[PDB]
Amino acid sequence: TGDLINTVRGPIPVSEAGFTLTHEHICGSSAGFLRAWPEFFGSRKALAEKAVRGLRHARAAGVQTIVDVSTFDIGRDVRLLAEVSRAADVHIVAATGLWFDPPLSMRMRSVEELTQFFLREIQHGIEDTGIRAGIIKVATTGKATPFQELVLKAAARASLATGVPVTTHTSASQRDGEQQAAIFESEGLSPSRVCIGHSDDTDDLSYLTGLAARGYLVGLDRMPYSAIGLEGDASALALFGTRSWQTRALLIKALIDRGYKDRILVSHDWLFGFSSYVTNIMDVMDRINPDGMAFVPLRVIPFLREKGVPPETLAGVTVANPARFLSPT
Ligand SMILES: CCOP(=O)(O)OCC
Ligand SMILES: [Co+2]
Ligand SMILES: [Fe+2]
Repeated sequence: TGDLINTVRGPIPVSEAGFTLTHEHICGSSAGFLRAWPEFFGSRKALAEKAVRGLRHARAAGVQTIVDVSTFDIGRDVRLLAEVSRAADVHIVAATGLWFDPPLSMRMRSVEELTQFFLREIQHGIEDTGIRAGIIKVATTGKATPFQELVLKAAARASLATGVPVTTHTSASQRDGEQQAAIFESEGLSPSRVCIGHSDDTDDLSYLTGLAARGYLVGLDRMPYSAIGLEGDASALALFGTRSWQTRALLIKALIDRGYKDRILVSHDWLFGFSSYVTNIMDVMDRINPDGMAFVPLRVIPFLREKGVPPETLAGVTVANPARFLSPT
């Protein structure tokens, strides 16, 4: 009791986050896009109503908090998050940092200047809203570009100044987490402040337990992603992959059986609109997983319990681990 985390409706006690999905999106977009072209999504209103329905579904399934890891360059719209959060009655933590689509006004910046940007969003507020970020989001897709190295150092420095954790996009098959960890540690950032994300996109347990052993959180955060049955759709296939959700969920069990229950975070990487990909991708997605952000509580948790993972363990994963991660430290 007494430890606080920032949400888009203001500060909440850590102990009130409850069942928390630590890597999700309301809308996967680009900076300025929802302002310039809202009809792409039907309308902003159609978008918000879809999002509220989704989050109410997740809520009815026991989800109390999502961490929306949309950065600036994912076109994060913190006013939109606040509105859907209020209407659905689900807590949303917003993000600072940069994903892998930074425009030139960011790409030209120094590590110092990025640190000041990330600190602004955490300590002052995003835009003119006063809504403060409660997590820093970074990305690589393979070996870090030169600019990506600065982003990761700036994320570490902002995290050390504020205690707010860092979470990452990886290309899991290329084992990005190992270079991310090296860079974070060169800045003196504690591995317990760091989640290495999209780690369920691989079945390489040597890679995963190696990170877990060093104290990193391992984000198994793309649960409902499977393109099985969708072989004739090259865009669906490249994005969702050819492994089933049961295969992804088996990784959670594998890490628990190897003693790493406290190093796991689970999520969907779901969204309610998606302009940064092919047109109509959202129809394909909703067909594959009509449960949205309830898929984890409805399908994954009972699959684990039936594999014999104890209720306490499953609570520790979905409640205690996010609370410990999000708590400024
Ligand atoms: C907004 C899209 O972000 P991502 O987590 O990189 O991938 C979503 C499939
Ligand atoms: Co990602
Ligand atoms: Fe994501």
